[PDB]
Amino acid sequence: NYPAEPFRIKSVETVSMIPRDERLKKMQEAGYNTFLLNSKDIYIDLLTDSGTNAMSDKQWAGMMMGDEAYAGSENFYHLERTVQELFGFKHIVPTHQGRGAENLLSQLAIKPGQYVAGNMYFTTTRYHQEKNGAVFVDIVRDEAHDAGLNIAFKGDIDLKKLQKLIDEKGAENIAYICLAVTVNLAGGQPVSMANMRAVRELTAAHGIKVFYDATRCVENAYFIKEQEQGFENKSIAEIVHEMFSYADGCTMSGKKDCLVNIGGFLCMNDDEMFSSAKELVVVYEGMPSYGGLAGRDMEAMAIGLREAMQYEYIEHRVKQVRYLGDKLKAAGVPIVEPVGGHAVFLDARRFCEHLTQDEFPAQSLAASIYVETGVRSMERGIISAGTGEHHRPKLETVRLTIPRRVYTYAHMDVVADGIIKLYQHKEDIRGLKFIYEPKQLRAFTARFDYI
Amino acid sequence: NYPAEPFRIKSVETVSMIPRDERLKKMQEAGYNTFLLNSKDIYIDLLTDSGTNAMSDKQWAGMMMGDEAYAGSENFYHLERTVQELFGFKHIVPTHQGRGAENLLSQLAIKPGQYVAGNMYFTTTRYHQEKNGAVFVDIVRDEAHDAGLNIAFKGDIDLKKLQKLIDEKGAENIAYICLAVTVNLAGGQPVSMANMRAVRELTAAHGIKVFYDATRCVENAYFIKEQEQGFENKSIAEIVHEMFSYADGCTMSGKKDCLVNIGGFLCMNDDEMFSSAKELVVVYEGMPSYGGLAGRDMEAMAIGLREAMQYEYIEHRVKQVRYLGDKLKAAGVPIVEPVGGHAVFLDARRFCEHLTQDEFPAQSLAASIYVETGVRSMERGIISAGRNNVTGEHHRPKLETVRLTIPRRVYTYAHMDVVADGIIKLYQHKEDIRGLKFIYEPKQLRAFTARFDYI
Amino acid sequence: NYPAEPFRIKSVETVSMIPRDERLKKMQEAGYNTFLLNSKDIYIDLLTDSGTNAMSDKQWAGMMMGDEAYAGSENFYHLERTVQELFGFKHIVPTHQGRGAENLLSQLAIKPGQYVAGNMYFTTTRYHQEKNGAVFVDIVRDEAHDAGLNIAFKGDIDLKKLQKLIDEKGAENIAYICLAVTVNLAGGQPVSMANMRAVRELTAAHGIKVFYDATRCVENAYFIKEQEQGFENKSIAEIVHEMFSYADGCTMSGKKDCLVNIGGFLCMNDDEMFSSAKELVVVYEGMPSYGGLAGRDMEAMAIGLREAMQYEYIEHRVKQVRYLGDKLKAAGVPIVEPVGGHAVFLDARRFCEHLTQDEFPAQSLAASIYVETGVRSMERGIISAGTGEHHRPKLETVRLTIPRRVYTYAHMDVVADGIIKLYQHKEDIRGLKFIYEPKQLRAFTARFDYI
Amino acid sequence: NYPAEPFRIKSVETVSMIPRDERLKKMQEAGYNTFLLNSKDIYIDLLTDSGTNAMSDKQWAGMMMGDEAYAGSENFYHLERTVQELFGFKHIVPTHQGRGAENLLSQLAIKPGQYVAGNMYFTTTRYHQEKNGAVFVDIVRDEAHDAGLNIAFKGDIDLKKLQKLIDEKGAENIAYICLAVTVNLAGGQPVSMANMRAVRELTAAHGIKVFYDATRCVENAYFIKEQEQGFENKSIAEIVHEMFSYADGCTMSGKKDCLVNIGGFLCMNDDEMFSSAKELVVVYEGMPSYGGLAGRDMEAMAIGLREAMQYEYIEHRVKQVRYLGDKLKAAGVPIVEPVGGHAVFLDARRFCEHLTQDEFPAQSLAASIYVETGVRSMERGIISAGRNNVTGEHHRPKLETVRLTIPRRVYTYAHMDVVADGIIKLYQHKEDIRGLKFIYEPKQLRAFTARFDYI
Ligand SMILES: CC1=C(O)/C(=C\N=C(/Cc2ccccc2)C(=O)O)C(COP(=O)(O)O)=CN1
Ligand SMILES: CC1=C(O)/C(=C\N=C(/Cc2ccccc2)C(=O)O)C(COP(=O)(O)O)=CN1
Ligand SMILES: Cc1ncc(COP(=O)(O)O)c(/C=N/[C@@H](Cc2ccccc2)C(=O)O)c1O
Ligand SMILES: Cc1ncc(COP(=O)(O)O)c(/C=N/[C@@H](Cc2ccccc2)C(=O)O)c1O
Ligand SMILES: [K+]
Ligand SMILES: [K+]
Ligand SMILES: [K+]
Ligand SMILES: [K+]
Repeated sequence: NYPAEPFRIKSVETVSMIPRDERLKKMQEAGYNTFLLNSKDIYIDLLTDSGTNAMSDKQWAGMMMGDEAYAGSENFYHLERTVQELFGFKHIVPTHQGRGAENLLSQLAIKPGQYVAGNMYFTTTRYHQEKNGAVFVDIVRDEAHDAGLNIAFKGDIDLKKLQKLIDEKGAENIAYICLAVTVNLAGGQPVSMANMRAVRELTAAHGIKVFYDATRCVENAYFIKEQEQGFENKSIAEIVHEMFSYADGCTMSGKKDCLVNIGGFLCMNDDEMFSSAKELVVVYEGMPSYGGLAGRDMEAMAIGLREAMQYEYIEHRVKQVRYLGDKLKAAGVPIVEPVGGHAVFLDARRFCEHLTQDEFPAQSLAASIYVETGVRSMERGIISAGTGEHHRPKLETVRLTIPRRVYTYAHMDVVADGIIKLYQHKEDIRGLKFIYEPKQLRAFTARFDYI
Repeated sequence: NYPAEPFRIKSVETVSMIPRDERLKKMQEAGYNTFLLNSKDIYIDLLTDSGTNAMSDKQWAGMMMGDEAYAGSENFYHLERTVQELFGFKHIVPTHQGRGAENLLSQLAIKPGQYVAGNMYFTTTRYHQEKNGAVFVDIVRDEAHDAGLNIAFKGDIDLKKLQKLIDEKGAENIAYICLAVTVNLAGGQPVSMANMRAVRELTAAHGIKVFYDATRCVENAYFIKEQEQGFENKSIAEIVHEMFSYADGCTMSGKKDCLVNIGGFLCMNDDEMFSSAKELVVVYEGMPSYGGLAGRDMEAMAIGLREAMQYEYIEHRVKQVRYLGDKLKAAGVPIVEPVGGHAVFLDARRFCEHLTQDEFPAQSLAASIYVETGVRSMERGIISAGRNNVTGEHHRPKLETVRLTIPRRVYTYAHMDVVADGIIKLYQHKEDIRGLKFIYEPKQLRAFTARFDYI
Repeated sequence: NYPAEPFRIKSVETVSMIPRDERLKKMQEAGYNTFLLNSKDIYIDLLTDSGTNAMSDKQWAGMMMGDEAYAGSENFYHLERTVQELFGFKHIVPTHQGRGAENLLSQLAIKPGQYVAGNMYFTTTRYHQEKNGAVFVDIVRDEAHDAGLNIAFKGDIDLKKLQKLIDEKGAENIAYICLAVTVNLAGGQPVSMANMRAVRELTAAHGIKVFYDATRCVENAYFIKEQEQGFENKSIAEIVHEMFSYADGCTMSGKKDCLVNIGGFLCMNDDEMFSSAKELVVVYEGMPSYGGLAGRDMEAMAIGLREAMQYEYIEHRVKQVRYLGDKLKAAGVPIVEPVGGHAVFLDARRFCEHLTQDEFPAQSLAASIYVETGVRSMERGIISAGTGEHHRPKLETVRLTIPRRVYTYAHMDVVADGIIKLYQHKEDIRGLKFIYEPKQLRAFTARFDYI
Repeated sequence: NYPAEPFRIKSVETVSMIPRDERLKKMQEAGYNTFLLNSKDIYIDLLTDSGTNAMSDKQWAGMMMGDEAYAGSENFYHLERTVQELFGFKHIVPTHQGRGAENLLSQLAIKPGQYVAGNMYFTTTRYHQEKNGAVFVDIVRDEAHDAGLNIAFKGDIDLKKLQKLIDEKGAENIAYICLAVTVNLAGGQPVSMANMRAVRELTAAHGIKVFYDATRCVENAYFIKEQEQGFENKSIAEIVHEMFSYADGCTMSGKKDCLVNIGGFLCMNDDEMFSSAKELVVVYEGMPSYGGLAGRDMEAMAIGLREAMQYEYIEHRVKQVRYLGDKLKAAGVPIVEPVGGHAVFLDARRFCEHLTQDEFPAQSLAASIYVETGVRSMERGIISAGRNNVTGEHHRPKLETVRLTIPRRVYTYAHMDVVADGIIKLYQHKEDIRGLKFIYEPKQLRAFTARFDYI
């Protein structure tokens, strides 16, 4: 059902609990953009699950044993040994976070004319691919773009779409396949092991490389153990190890499923690409022996990755998010289904049907959510999407992203009860109008006002 | 109505979570005594709320700023300034925990042969009083001894009983009145402000001193704000300050409402007694500048005491315990009422009516609770009562209970549901619970080391 | 010679560096009593080596793994296993510090008429002995009371004095022998292994118990390895284990050679006395599973005791103190000889020969030391000693007590150079006059003024 | 004259301290390359002063108060307020370390084909400049290239060389002047305030921007207070603020003079460039609210930067390095002069005159230094210079040196004596030092992974 936290609270973080009238003032000062809210003014911060996790006592013990040597740090040897043991890859290069590893991989495996195809995309990953002269091709199955379609493993790659790309464009013009686990843009949807095995079968026949975006791979591994038949007797670690056996490398953001506040790494099996990675990491991140991370942070990441393999931890992590989604779904609140491993996405298109998409319903829904409850959420609709056009995506959603081991079921009830009350008078949600807008990346800095 | 935690989780503590068949092995290795269980084998440890609290990020920041000087530590000045500000007492002496401060007070304010009267007693406090030649007299009102009587402020002192003591026994023969907030032995029951004022009024008329046992004074202050009329507009800090304005001093166990894992102190307003307190703390605890505590621990206690004054914290603290008690009461599980500020007491006599008290139902109920849920609780019945010194029979108490003591800021409502659901399932087939028989029994304090086996 | 610190600095403590004119004001506000100085106003705090030590990264890692359970804490099992391994005793009871263990032992092994004899005494130890109705008898050899006599192992017990006590008073009237390692009052002087072996031989023949005051036992073990023939091939741990094989138990203040800021314990081999110790620790310290200590503090003490067995640590610890004494002795400054393991004692009797003992030379020397350098020292002459008399001891000294791993050789040079300059114009040191004096323990609270 | 540490040791780091015969084994396993040594096998690690510093108790207290929010973290506001207060710049963007900020600045202020001129260069800074289509021009005064010339402020820019560049190359074709304080490649040599003012005067007349490489700016500020007339009455903070008043921005590696183990930031006054900086930091470092750093690390850097402004700290920092250099110079050991703010450079060409540069004397000297003392140092000569891209021969530099880089607040004078005494003993029989020959050599960056064997 909904198991209790498989841990005790070792230490707590003090938070401000300003009343509604105070929160309304803070939201007005922030231009009705949740990205501009001060952390000190937020009760429950569901903006992202990236780097906001709570570490364990064992991780903080490693923090006291930081070997800050520039080369040969014991923390690096611990992290290297851990990733090689759990992921199975031959070579590891630490980076300060995920997009640092993406910067490395995109410069190492992309020729300025090749194609990169994957199960949807992420902002930072696609930028570095296109920065290095690649053209992105989405080969996820079409069901992944249907927010309400409740089917299992929506992140699976359409093998027919991949076969079409290899035929129409040729394998020589395909840089690599970028398989993401889980698929963040589809709502945190998992990829099945049979899909990873089938993708590896087709790519290996044409000499195409496969690189994983593994930031939420542990959450993906739980869905395999829970819903894919034949993996019920397999541990999380066994599933994680089998997942990466169908890849030539991976980029990892430790800030997610490694249960840390900073850190990432790049993995690969090819010796020659590892040599070029060590030469390139020096100018962007640092030495291959620390890669832009303090020694204590490599230690915390090595310990956190091993803690993520505990079944009871990852079961509670996913089922806490599912509890929030189930409570909203039972009250009639429209959400993306099925609930992903790391967040619940409110479908602002259905939530705010009385508002047009030019009126920023997701942004206005996120602003109202904070004022009524003190809960911060991230707009993931047209504004995040960015001639002189608006650019309209199918998904006008508000993301309630759950940090790991930070909040309780009672905190989820505060989020649910407030959204449910807000939904009961959803007609009151007003539209927004732009005040100041940069280019490139406007979701972070734009300001709005009620219409 | 059961608020969410007024804080986030900064860091977590790893637990093993062994399955039921493994927990049965651990319980058998522990002789069916929860006191002999290893901490590493316990999912939810409700043995005590003493020193088991979770500290805040600000407290751990103070832990990094420990001034470990033997004298004149800045951490002591911060603790001294904090207690003088919040409690109002003139002089402070730190101790390593509560019973260290009780050892000092009992030697400073008791002449051999005098009487000490209080709203019931505690084990360590009464020992140091009687060790120094005092005779304890219970002056709590009779309603406190009714486990099922659900009334407010059961810890209040019966003013007539105190008046009777002053009349039958000379006031010169009364060492002091020991007012405890809350009253742990009655189930964590609070004392009203009107009672503390009346006690201060009566004792001041006869020159009698009043010293508070304030280990859970903050929980007591919340009950005043919630249930005593006239205090709804007053903050927790204002209530705490008014409480101690009716006392000449106090002994504090910081391990409770100061939100720390170690620490205590002794307070008083009398200059002459403070001089003797500084001379006596040297031989038992340490210098008056640290009193058996590391500097970082005085800092954490100074910060934690100020954090306890937050209304939202203490409201959630009390209502989390109340949530556990209400869920048990709604399922028909017999508990001591009303629910105290820090624990829920299962009535093991009614829970295990098919067992006699010679069969240790509370001890057997605690063992089954761990096996079914991984929750450790404390037996508070015949085993804890011990044996009589001369006749060598069982000290048979009216209360055969199992104490579910909640550490502060450590567990969630979901953890309380684990405790409730397991006890409720165990209660639905309570007839299966077997009795226990001694297989090893020490000479004194038997709850800690005794071993048992099923009958 | 004088080896470098066998460790690196992991973290530093910020200290105030007020000028001389500021320090003079602070000293006047403190009534010229170094005990009343604020820690924030002191550059180098040499008041005591008790609880002022710097812990290691491994100890602070254990601090993050505090098992704060009331019973069955893993930290207790670590501490118990460590002491049983290194000391060899069968039973251990943790206490909040040394005088807590002394309170326990004195109530368990003293009948209100028996004698307690030891190599000199300490204030807290002798109080609890006399509190429980014992009469103290000093059986240290007479050479220990000669501050200038530079001989080895001045802390040895005079076997003839012990034989005289057993004959004149009988073994039935002797509670136990209290052997202290090292002897703090004699200047931190060590006890030889042959002495501990000979004492055990004589006491066992008469059924007398031997209990060690082992607060500085590791420093004692180094002197055995350095100066007693036959122990040069033996490690510190082997020497420590052999030392306690000649004792029935011990009281330990972890605040000394366990490299912690709080903590102690009581050891013994007798099962029946251990049962009574567990009953008595409950009313004074706490449960036998934590004994008035947080779980993290038991962990830090278990780790610190194992770190103390490293030869390079304890060699540098002793030789840093010796460096201070050698630099003062080479300049003509009168000190207690030989230099002990934990402190250097300035002989204020020779330092201030132009002042009488009624003028508190040690107290006035300590006050002047702070004003000129910002160094705090402890007066250990007549004032510490306390009819209506003054009570005159042979030793009018000023103790420069060195915390472990806290200061460097450069800090010792600041102490030495300032004392040497002060000694060159020692005639300027003025006498003191009492302003306010309590009874029982007057060194802590008394105030003075210049004459 | 060599002051004592202006602080106490709060906590220590455990070291192994293996004997000489064991260290020889470790050095052979590392192919006689100090870069391949394990940190656990090193007594004194003088490889770099970057990110190896010891933090204070106040910094570790801030580490416990990490606000790990993705946006609007209080730690960012503290860092932003601190840099704006101490440096005077209008806008701040955090980065994970210095070369992250250099990556941003090079893409923001360089159009392809422009010139970048500075007082010598650094490896990472020059790479990002040339990666973005710039041509580097050295405008340091000629005295900086004389290793033995003991003069003050060798890092000053030759104003005539800058005037010549503006004349021969149009000012529109000059991206910016990159003024580094201190100059690491010249041995950590400082830049005078009069030079920074003259550079600002000349560049402002032609509309040219000036950006500082300020990683060791605090050490530079001490040299101004110590050796430049007119600044003896000014505090370190006042000097730092005046230095940056002659710049339009800066790139900072907090891993140096901010007393942290990770962190950096990018500063500027131009509003338009700051808008582009926030857009570019997202794809490389992270949000402008954390920029690739944990919240606790921004807090530690904010606290450490304020601690670096203490005169007594930075005086001891510089004079501890000077103590090592003076002890070597007094024994006849050849070093680069004057001693820089952060390291001492051994002249391995003179130290090992019996060896040719093809025999890697600096690499062989570093290996012997570790075997005799357990001290790791960095080879800074022919091996670090690498090979030419086309012809494939050795890049032969004038400086064949061994760098003894001192982390801040990590070691004592006794540790410096260990370094000096071992090098002095090694110098007394320097003829025994053998040459090295390649047994494994990578394709690029060979100092890190290459292996050697004795000839
Ligand atoms: C699937 C996947 C991710 O979700 C991911 C980061 N997610 C993020 C962080 C983010 C990044 C950009 C704008 C807003 C928020 C999330 O808020 O969801 C990265 C980058 O890793 P990094 O942030 O550690 O560099 C790679 N792949
Ligand atoms: C040999 C020996 C000791 O030296 C010792 C403490 N020394 C102390 C501490 C102290 C105690 C009383 C007055 C002043 C200073 C020292 O400053 O030198 C204790 C008590 O242990 P505790 O302080 O941990 O209770 C037992 N034996
Ligand atoms: C009202 C009151 N006053 C003083 C003290 C002593 O303070 P301290 O010395 O413990 O800090 C306590 C201790 N309460 C704990 C711990 C305990 C104590 C004895 C036996 C078992 C467990 C419990 O109630 O379980 C107390 O409740
Ligand atoms: C003046 C100056 N400006 C910028 C940076 C980059 O900053 P960051 O990215 O390192 O934080 C540095 C790095 N200095 C270190 C570390 C190092 C760097 C390259 C090779 C080996 C070692 C050293 O000098 O040894 C620097 O000195
Ligand atoms: K973070
Ligand atoms: K505790
Ligand atoms: K201390
Ligand atoms: K580092």
